[PDB]
Amino acid sequence: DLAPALQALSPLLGSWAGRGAGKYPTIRPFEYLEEVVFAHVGKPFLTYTQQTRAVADGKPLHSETGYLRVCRPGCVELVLAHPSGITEIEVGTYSVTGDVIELELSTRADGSIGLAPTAKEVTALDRSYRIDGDELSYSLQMRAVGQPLQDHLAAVLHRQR
Ligand code: HEM
Repeated sequence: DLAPALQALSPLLGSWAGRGAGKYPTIRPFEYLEEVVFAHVGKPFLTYTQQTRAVADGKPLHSETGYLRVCRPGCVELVLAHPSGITEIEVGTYSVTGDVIELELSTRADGSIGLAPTAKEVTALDRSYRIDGDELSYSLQMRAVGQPLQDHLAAVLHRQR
């Protein structure tokens, strides 16, 4: 059974696939393909995994894995591990407007970043997610490696059968 706390976020459940792009002042721009799965085990959190790969040659780029907790309806904690040696807790809120869910999260809202000894220096991450029917879109802003908070990613995914 779905935990009551997750009712508003039930449209996230399932498999999502699509494409996005990214940039940062210290790197060259890039694009990627993305696969996401949201699932649950009957508690007040979703499980979440992401895999991305290069559009050109399908080489694995970034992945992330963890949990989207509901901290009472309307509140979210996104808890993630990254294979780059970084952990992330983003905190925020969401709203339901018919078939549209808007989630706004940030490490800067009493969240966390952890850096392994060999990780790049990331100090903030902000995420804006929109689920509109069978479309999931997002942007991610990053403060890292001497640069102010600014876009690093954005993508559009579609619900898979
Ligand atoms: C869809 C997800 C993502 C993709 C496809 C992606 C892709 C890239 C690519 C291709 C680069 C440049 C090449 C490289 O350094 O490997 C890069 C750089 C970077 N990314 Fe990401 N990234 C993603 C998510 C993230 C996230 C979530 C973080 C932070 C936790 C992050 C932090 C960085 C940093 C710090 C740089 C290095 C900048 C530098 O050396 O100056 N990325 N990313």
